[PDB]
Amino acid sequence: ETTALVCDNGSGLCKAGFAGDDAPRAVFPSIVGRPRHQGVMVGMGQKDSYVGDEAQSKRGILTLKYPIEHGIITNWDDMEKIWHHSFYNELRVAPEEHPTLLTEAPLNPKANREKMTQIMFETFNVPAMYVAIQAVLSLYASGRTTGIVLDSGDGVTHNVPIYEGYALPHAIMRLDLAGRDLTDYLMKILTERGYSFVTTAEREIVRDIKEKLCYVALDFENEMATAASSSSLEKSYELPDGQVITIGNERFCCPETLFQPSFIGMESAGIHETTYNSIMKCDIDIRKDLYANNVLSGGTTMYPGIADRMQKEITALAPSTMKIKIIAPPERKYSVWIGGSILASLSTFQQMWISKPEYDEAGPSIVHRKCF
Amino acid sequence: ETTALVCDNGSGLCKAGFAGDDAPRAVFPSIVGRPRHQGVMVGMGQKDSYVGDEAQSKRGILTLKYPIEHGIITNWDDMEKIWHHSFYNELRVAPEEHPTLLTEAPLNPKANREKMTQIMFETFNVPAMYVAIQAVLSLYASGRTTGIVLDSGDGVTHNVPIYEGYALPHAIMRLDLAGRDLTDYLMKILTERGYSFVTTAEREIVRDIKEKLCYVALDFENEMATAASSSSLEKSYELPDGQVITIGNERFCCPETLFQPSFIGMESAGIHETTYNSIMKCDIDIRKDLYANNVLSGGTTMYPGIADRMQKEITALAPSTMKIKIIAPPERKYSVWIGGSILASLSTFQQMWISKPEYDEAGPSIVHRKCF
Amino acid sequence: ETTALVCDNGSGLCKAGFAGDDAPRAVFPSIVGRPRHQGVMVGMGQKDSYVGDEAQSKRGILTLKYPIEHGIITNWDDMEKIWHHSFYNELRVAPEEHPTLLTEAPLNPKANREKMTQIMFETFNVPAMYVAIQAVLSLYASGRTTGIVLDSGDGVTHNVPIYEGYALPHAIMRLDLAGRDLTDYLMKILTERGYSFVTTAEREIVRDIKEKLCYVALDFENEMATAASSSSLEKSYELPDGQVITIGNERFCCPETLFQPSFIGMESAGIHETTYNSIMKCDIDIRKDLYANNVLSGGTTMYPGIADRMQKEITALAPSTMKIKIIAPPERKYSVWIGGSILASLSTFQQMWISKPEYDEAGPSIVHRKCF
Amino acid sequence: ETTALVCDNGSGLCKAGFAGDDAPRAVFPSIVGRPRHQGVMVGMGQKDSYVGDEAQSKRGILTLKYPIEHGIITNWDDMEKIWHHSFYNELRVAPEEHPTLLTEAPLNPKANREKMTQIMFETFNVPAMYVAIQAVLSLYASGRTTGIVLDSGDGVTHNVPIYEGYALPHAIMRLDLAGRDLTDYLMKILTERGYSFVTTAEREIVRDIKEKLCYVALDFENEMATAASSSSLEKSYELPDGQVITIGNERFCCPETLFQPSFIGMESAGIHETTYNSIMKCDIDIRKDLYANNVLSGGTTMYPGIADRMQKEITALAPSTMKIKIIAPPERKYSVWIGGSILASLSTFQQMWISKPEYDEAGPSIVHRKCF
Amino acid sequence: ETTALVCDNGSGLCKAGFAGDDAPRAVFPSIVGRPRHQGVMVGMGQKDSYVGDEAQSKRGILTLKYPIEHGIITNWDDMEKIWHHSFYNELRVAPEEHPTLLTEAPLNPKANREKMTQIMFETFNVPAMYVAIQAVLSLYASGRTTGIVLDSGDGVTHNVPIYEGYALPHAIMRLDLAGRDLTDYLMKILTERGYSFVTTAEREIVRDIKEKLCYVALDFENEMATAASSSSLEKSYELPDGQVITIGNERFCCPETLFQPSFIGMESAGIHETTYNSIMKCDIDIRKDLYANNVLSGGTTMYPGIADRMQKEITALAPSTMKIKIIAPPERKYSVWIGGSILASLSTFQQMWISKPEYDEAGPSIVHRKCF
Ligand SMILES: Nc1ncnc2c1ncn2[C@@H]1O[C@H](COP(=O)(O)OP(=O)(O)O)[C@@H](O)[C@H]1O
Ligand SMILES: Nc1ncnc2c1ncn2[C@@H]1O[C@H](COP(=O)(O)OP(=O)(O)O)[C@@H](O)[C@H]1O
Ligand SMILES: Nc1ncnc2c1ncn2[C@@H]1O[C@H](COP(=O)(O)OP(=O)(O)O)[C@@H](O)[C@H]1O
Ligand SMILES: Nc1ncnc2c1ncn2[C@@H]1O[C@H](COP(=O)(O)OP(=O)(O)O)[C@@H](O)[C@H]1O
Ligand SMILES: Nc1ncnc2c1ncn2[C@@H]1O[C@H](COP(=O)(O)OP(=O)(O)O)[C@@H](O)[C@H]1O
Ligand SMILES: [Mg+2]
Ligand SMILES: [Mg+2]
Ligand SMILES: [Mg+2]
Ligand SMILES: [Mg+2]
Ligand SMILES: [Mg+2]
Repeated sequence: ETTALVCDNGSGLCKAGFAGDDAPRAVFPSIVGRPRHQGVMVGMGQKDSYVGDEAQSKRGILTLKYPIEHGIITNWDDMEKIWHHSFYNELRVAPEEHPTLLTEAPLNPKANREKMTQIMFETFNVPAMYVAIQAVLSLYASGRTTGIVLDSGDGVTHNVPIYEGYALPHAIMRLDLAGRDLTDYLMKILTERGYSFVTTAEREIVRDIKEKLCYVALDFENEMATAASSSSLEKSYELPDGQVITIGNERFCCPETLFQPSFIGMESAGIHETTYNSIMKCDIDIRKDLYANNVLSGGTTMYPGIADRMQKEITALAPSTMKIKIIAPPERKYSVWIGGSILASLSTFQQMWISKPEYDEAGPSIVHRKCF
Repeated sequence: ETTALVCDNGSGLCKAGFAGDDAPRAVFPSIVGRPRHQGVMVGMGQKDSYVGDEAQSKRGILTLKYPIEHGIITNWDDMEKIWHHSFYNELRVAPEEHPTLLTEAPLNPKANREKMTQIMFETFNVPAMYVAIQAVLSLYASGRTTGIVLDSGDGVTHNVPIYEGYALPHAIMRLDLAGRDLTDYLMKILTERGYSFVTTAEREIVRDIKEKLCYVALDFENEMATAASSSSLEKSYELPDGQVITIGNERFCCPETLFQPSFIGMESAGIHETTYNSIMKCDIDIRKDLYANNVLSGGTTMYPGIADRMQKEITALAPSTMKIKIIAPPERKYSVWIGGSILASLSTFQQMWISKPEYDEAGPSIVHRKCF
Repeated sequence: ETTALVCDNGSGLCKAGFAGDDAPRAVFPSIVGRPRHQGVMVGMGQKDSYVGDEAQSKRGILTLKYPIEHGIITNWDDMEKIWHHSFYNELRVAPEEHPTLLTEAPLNPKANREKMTQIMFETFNVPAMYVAIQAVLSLYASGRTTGIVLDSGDGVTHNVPIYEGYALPHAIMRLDLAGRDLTDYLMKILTERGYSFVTTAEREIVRDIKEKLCYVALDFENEMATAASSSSLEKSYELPDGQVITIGNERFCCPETLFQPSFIGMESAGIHETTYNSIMKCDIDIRKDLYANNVLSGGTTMYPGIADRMQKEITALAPSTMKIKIIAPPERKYSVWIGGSILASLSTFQQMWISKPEYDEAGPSIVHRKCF
Repeated sequence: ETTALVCDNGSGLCKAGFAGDDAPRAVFPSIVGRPRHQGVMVGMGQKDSYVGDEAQSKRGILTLKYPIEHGIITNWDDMEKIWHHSFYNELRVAPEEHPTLLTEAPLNPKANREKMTQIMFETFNVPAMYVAIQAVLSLYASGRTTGIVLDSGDGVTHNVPIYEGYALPHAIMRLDLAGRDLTDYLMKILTERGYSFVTTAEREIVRDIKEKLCYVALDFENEMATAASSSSLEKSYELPDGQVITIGNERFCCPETLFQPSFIGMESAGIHETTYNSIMKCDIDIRKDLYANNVLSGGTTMYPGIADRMQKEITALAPSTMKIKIIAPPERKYSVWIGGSILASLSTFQQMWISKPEYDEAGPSIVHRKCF
Repeated sequence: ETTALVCDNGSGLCKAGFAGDDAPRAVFPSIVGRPRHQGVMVGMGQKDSYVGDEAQSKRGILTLKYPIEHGIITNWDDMEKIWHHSFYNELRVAPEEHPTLLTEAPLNPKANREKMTQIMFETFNVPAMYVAIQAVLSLYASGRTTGIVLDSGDGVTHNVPIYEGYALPHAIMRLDLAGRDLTDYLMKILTERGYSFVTTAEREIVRDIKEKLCYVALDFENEMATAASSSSLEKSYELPDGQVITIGNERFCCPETLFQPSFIGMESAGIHETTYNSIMKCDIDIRKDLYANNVLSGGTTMYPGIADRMQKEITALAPSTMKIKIIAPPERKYSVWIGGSILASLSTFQQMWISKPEYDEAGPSIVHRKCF
């Protein structure tokens, strides 16, 4: 009878809210900030740790740590702080009266999911819980039942093909290139113009620059020639202290790492080749149905040139008699949460919750037998 | 008073319909498909088994099984599924109000016919039923009363000679070489050009290739020399994913196994020698009447060179003073069903039905005393 | 008068040497490594491509490519580099004074053998050459004349039955599951414990882990229960940078894909069912003689549980009144080369060489008429 | 002075040996086996043709041909191979120092005997030779001088009456129904239980089944009722690959074709009616002497119910005042050879040999004037 | 034919000389001194700017400015003065007859290198010019071809890993903590004992104190407790005017900022953690070869405790099964110049010079395509 909770815990952003809603109620950056300097004023309240938007607002005197690195939770006390902020401070609910739906990247370690179940059942003891794959939730929110989902967030870029509600786990591809690596490459290539960003708050400044100014070029070499010829692609950004920086080719050399991973010294192929290799790893009779249903999800896929570029590259890779369609909804930054809210409100889902007596009987191993 | 049902249950295609019609109403492939992958999206309909055209439409995520192998039913639950799809889903009738005519290959095991009678009288309980030989039905649909019928389908190729309505059972020849063996041979010889087809859906793709592109050469050695000399016999086929394959001599090296079974390591003789041996096993005075009435039936005899080649080979085998005629009607793919509809509408056939009280009195053994 | 050369060119290892020897002189991995990073120091010799053990020794700065994939040569310049390293750098001989014996997998494309003939007669112009089937060479090295050979290497697992020196080509069954697929599956299941291997040098690291620590369980479910109960099956491996990884059930879940191909999403049956179906595809009177002479060959058949497991599975499949014997010699990793050395030293083989004038007269087609 | 040779050349077994012996030294099946598959292993001697027991031991890779079909030799090179195996390989003698006694069926073609004389005088040139009727040799081995011999072998069943050493050629009956037809009928009716035997080696397996398990029922309809009621007549046979088949009524349906030829679609009467018609075609005063001396010979008369059944059928046919006796010695499988050894050792037979000068003077026609 | 020039222009010292020499001919401080007071004595030679050792000798009446700050040139007229003093006053050569090799820190702005090329080709117009990375020159002077170079000078501390002459640019780390920051930290913490330094000449006095008296403690807490317990670590320095100062823990608290950057309010990690993170950012198989070849270079690495402390810290960070070696040659203060002299004297380097026609054709952008 009670309303479920959907808490998409990504590598860079936590999106929490209620099942059945259209948009997540709480979207906050998943950071924990701790003071690096010394406190000299007595009476003012300086907490030992700042979580979320409070860490971003006071980031000049804080060292910021991300508890999730490349989809895997590395700090567990910090993720306890993140979940405590998400439940009590933002959603303002008690977790013992609401089942909670959680998301997880494919090809993740089993200890991550087991400890997620253990913390969600013993610290904030929920009546029931479930772990879902983020790409299945993206396909749920897209409204279709077939397609290959390219989900690129802050730590993990993964391709999952699903045909008629059936997943093909041997064709699931995972690549550790996402928005944090693009941010770091922007820190590296911003020093070529003389702008130095070294601290963790400057990483957030560079991330804001990347979010507001970067774009994907349709042709990389023609854009390189155009940027070297004329200064028509240069844009100016105002720093928080007041300085104005100007960037030229770095607006499109930063997300080009998504298509040329060798820019950051990785042997892997681009996202278009990863998508094509995931399609040709499937059975032949479904491949056409995977060609016309390329679904984009995640915040890294929000550059304003990426759909046409992926369409052009996959059309160059696929045979010419096939129709290539890239499904890029405008709400695809939150599509994993929207699909989680769709799934948690279904009447056929209520018997697949992992309840507290099943966790008491089986221990933290029921999540490998009731979830994929 | 009620209309009878004719249900030709071949090894590869089930053709069902009403007595008195010209063409069968429901022609669907006799396969049962079961999901091999895992289902991850809930709410939409996932059945445990897909039967017929639905199994062909979703064959990329299914393992397809044929319930009938070489004319003998191996899976009986799958055969019940096939009959249930034929009666309720395709013909949309209740089997308890219609007598049913079924077909069977010659020299078949008795337990096959007994279990067919048992299921057709206890599961879909019909008022009456009958089992007929397919070659007699082919001769019924041809409009003649004498001739030798070469029926080649998906599992069984059989020659049956009938003179003036009198069958000669000692000259009936059965050879286990038909369209599935030709499909498997095409799958084997397609790997010489680098095309690999290993799954059960790829078997259906190769079967479509064989149906669309293969033909019987009039002279095998001259056609092999022509294919080795110039690329005028090469044809291109578009795969379901979009790739284009090209085949040369494999257009005629695949049905040549009908005339040279040693291509697939079989000691038996070709269909022309089987026909000649079945003719020469009969009485001498009828042999001339069997020479001018060679009736072709079944889907395997639909290659566009087989009548001239069969004519040439029998004319080489028979003495030169005899006229050799190959009767190849254009509707011979469905001629067994057409003859079943002709027989089931006859006024002299209505007293040869096996009724339900006779089955109750005699058990599943009346079919050996009322049917040939 | 001159000594012949035997060069087994498999998908993962090249084994070259002289005829009449007991062990191959040069066993090196068949890879070509090319530098991915940039060279900043001049003066030292930095070649454009590294072949063999030199590519393995410097693999941290190289992208490694296999020229042969699933028994089929895909890169021909790289294969020319492999053969040039085999002849001049390892064997240290001139190829124009020695005939060369080559091996090939069954059911291979004809263009592979034709281009092998063209390069072996026009680039390294040998006086004569021959292409042999690897399973025939394995039966030559076993010393027997009858038996079914399961040869599993790096790309191809094939069963070939030979009775009294007569092969049955219709019962030859080829399956594209071998040690590279097991290495990829070990990559996929090593991420469950948090170990990430993505690069091509990490493929060699995972392959060394598989070669050193994996084994075939006699009973998979009992070993699953034993590994889940106690940590007595866990083994530790030291990585090249000093980290120690620990693996438990992955020691026997990796070669279990040989018996359950559905672990990597393949519709095919296991190697035991492949062997049983190859035996039952033969004639009846030889089947008992194929039951007691199961010959194992190749490096993939070197797991220390595979003979007992294959014995148990085939004894479960075969009727109980036949004796099942699995012939697993300790030198079966090199048995194809040993059989090639036995064959090339035979006095009755010297008239079966494909000489250079026959190649000049017939062109790239004599290898289909003088070899099987 | 030299020892003569007796070589009974039946349609299914060649029995050769020396005159004056009690049992033939060499009994081997008269088949020629030729390899149907390809040879891949060079070094071992693979002969082009296998004759006799070597063809039976390696029959899984051979096509087997019988040189004699229905008493008449069709392949003469194969009979040269059979005689060369009989003289040099089995008897281990040279034919040029031994006269040879040969047997032939009654009512045979004259060119068969002429070519037998031509081959026995020009290829294996003997000092002398003779052709005798097999039934006269059976009467010689029985020790009597009067009686009617029913000789049924592998191709020909013939009744010959002889009274006081005087043959009656007008009452000699030849019927083309023997053990090969019974083997073919058993091969046909074994498919009713689902056992398929189509190759030539499977014909030998079915012949072994017929030899080991078949019997003649005293009453056919009572045995039908007994087999249909209870499974007390069912017997199990082990196939060479280990499968166990079970046969019921087919143990007595197969030799019932000897009494009801219409089971294989043949217009002729049974062996009992043939014997009665041969007796009634003779003079009346000898008929009683033919009633009490029915001599059985040949391997087809070795069923363990045939003497009582034949006695019952003739006693039903003959008048009740005549005594009916069926002489069935236990050595009647070899009785033709035993009678040939008795005849060739006689002192009064040495003047009836056809010598080489008589053959040179008269040409291939002396055998029609010196033999019956 | 003419001798090239090697001019290492560091942030605090300019080392110029000829190629092929073992030691640089001219080592002078890169400062420009301008008179802050007024001139009253006419006739005395008073220049407007003093460069090099003349600025150091008269620093009591001069304000000293460094043209290079943190590896980036800020004053270009002063840089021209430094180069003019380096060529005409110290080396006493004409730059138009000698090619010049220059050094630059990694991750530097492109405009710095472009203006370096422009001044090098238009003000002191050289026949040819090259710009090289200083860590590659340190590895050149070490005599090895693999290793990770930690170069710490006056403005920039950078780690560059090189394996077999191949650099890994994604693992190159740059940290803006060097000897000028340590001089400022000692300048700050010398006020705790009552010694006040505020001016630019007093900065040179503090730099001399740091060069002569500071050292790196192996254990910081134990040395702090030892200095607090007994005054055995105190040392006395004589000021230029005559006063004697005494320092205690400041001998090891000043270079401890190299290992604890938070002493100067910097969020970055120490040089040992920077070295470890640069090693683990490389590929796995080279990491061992980077562990045993830690090459120290630059004047900041000349403290007499830094090799053992770096060895201890990296051994604490690395896994315990590996050998850690710190290569600290005694000539590592000038190792960049020695490597530049080695590189410029190589015969394989003479085609990598950027000549004057290439600069005239391409403009000041050829230095990004011919240099790294
Ligand atoms: N407008 C934008 N353009 C490009 N990148 C964006 C934009 N908005 C967000 N991002 C990137 O998306 C990443 C997070 O996306 P999302 O998947 O929603 O969060 P998470 O990865 O934590 O689940 C951030 O690292 C950010 O850099
Ligand atoms: N046009 C065609 N050319 C060649 N083969 C065909 C053609 N149409 C059908 N076939 C073959 O006929 C086989 C089945 O024929 P049919 O006798 O109608 O069905 P069944 O054997 O099930 O009774 C199929 O295996 C198919 O490969
Ligand atoms: N001791 C071992 N245990 C298990 N697998 C092994 C072992 N040694 C080698 N292999 C596997 O054998 C494969 C190659 O074997 P082999 O057949 O000799 O080479 P190729 O396939 O090139 O002919 C490699 O992929 C390797 O993974
Ligand atoms: N014990 C037996 N029971 C039934 N049939 C037998 C038996 N022994 C031999 N036969 C049959 O007798 C036939 C040959 O008998 P025989 O006359 O000895 O040889 P041939 O006809 O060649 O002279 C064979 O086909 C065999 O099937
Ligand atoms: N013996 C020493 N002990 C400590 N620091 C030193 C020593 N010698 C030189 N330094 C420091 O090294 C810095 C410059 O070193 P170097 O790298 O040779 O010059 P640059 O940085 O200009 O290339 C100076 O700031 C100086 O303080
Ligand atoms: Mg996400
Ligand atoms: Mg049919
Ligand atoms: Mg191999
Ligand atoms: Mg006989
Ligand atoms: Mg320096």
